[PDB]
Amino acid sequence: AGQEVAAPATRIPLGTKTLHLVDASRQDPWKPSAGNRELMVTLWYPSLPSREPAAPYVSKPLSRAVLGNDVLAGVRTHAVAGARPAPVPRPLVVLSPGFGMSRITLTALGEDLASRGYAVAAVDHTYEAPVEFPGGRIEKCTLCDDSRMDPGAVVRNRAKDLRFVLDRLTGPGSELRVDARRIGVAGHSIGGASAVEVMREDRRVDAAINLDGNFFTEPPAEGLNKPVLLLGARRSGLPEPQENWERAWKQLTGWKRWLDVPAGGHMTFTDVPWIVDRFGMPGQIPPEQVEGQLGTVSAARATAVTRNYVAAFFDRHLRGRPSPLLDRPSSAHPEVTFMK
Repeated sequence: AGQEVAAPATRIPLGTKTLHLVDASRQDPWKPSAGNRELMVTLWYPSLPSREPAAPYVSKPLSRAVLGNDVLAGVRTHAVAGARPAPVPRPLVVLSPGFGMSRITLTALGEDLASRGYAVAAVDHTYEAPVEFPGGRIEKCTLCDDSRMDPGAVVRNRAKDLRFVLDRLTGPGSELRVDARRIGVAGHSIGGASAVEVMREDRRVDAAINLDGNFFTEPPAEGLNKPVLLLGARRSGLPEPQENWERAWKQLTGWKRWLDVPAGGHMTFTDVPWIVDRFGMPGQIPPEQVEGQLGTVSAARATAVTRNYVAAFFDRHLRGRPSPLLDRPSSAHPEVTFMK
């Protein structure tokens, strides 16, 4: 193949580690018979140079579980497994995927943020996606098959997942030393609502991005005065999602922006456009769903818009860097509109 994830913003060397974390303070909320809440996490970070080849996107078994076949195992990333971290502890961005979707689907965003100088942690929430644990154990999205799934509950328990990841990563003998003074959280769809929710619950979190997830939990009565970017797809012409973000907008009382990608899809903010366009089986997404999930924004543009607007948000709030992308239309990104 020689096929790779989209080229990251810079050429600094990147490392990656995968962590199996077990939160022994909580029983698993969805499958308590399995015992404690465990999480798989992927780290991406500025590293020292390595001559080792870069890690694969995914194993053969997890590619089968995610896509239906092993093709994505042939795709390489740009981060070297186990590389020694660069010297200065870096600001942390924690990432959470869409419901039913693997954390690997935020690899292009994660690597790009790492190449811009962030420590990045993408988090899988067990039984809410296919997830690979040590010893080849693959757990399935068992909640995907349940009409009794409450999305508010998912958000509340994901808030607890992410607070625990912060405890591990900011704590003594963290596997990666990070600058705990500067913490951002972003997520896709329900992970995006979860990103805002954990910021609401956790003082350590400084700024949050919701990439196109409806809110499912009731707001705080006084409001949330920390920085939030709402970045959606097709909400200019979807009444119920727009209304949902209209309700959320009035209870955001600090720095805030609401951006839309009218011709994009729900999956524009992930690796899925690139996965489907380059490696999709015929009908990978049913013909009728393509408008809603991908729209017309190409894999390249989906990846670049997401990276550039996510980085601009975190650079603004964590690294003291301005960006005109956050304040007015960009002729380099005609796909992006301002809703407020």
